[PDB]
Amino acid sequence: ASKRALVILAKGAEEMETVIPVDVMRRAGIKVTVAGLAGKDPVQCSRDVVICPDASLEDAKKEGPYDVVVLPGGNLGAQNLSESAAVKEILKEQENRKGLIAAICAGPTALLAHEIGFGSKVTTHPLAKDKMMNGGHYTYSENRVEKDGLILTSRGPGTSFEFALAIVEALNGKEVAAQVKAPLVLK
Amino acid sequence: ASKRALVILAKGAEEMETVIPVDVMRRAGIKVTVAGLAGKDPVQCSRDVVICPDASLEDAKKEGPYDVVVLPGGNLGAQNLSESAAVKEILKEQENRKGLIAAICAGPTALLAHEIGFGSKVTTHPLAKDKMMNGGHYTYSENRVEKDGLILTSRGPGTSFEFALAIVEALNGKEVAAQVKAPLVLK
Repeated sequence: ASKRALVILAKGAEEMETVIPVDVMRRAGIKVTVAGLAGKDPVQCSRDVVICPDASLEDAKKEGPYDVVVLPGGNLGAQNLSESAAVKEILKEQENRKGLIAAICAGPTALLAHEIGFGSKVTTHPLAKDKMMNGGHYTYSENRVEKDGLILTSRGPGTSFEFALAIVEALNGKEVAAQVKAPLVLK
Repeated sequence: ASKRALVILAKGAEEMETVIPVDVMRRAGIKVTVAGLAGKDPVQCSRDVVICPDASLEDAKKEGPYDVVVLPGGNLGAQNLSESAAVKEILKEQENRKGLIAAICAGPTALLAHEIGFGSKVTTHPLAKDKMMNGGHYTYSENRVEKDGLILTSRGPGTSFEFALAIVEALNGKEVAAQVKAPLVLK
């Protein structure tokens, strides 16, 4: 059976960091579920791009464990993610059952909020280092993509492809990653 | 003053090639109008991402002149763009009034279908080279981004950022582009 991914779409999420991973993972054969933090209602992202979720986070949660939970960036989205109890549940479960967690840009701040992965060496969008380090609950990295255990973090929109390909590699392997990266015409 | 952009979103369009340009241009202060080809209804992109257009193409055609018309890629999306008599008119007139036209990946083939910018130097996804060069109506280019006057083309998803920033530069000068590229954490 195909690998499964859960992308939590919160109003104000950076649409590039949302779409790039969804697209790339789906190219990898991963079955992605774009869940709206507030029902299946269309979601307005950081730059007013409107995306319709496949389902609601409520109905999505009911779909057992996923091989990866993806947290998009975007300040407003990162706040909404950080203030959701339903999101803490998902992250607690994913962490306890040893499932991968991926967050990019401002997304990792949603981890500090729900106290997910303390001690983990992570990275974020440069303009969120101090906040992510607010408490000394992590070790900071400057790497475009950072994978420490089941905590995968990235820097921003311009690292979304690397971020997404890092996820594909972790779930489906390096062969599947290279194949998905072929037609993309990257660096 | 504030430049305006027309992004024609059609069923099957590559969502990364659609979102990256829209997001980047807006970050650059450009007024972007994502207009749906078939209408005002949400459109299913190549990898099943669902995007809600800002308006139908019909209504957008009324919204004043656009400094740049952007054609996202994606097989089906491009195909739908190429078979659209409405898209033809829009392109012909943008060209005539010396307005910038931008197409990426398979998007360039729409220019061919509508005989737009014949004789120009262009690039496309490697897999659409022969198709684009059938009839020798253009000079092909290997560059990740090719700007031949008012005709700007690009290769694929992985060149979406350069493609977008090139548009921003073409409309707001290399100054604004520099400011927009800065927070993206690109290569």
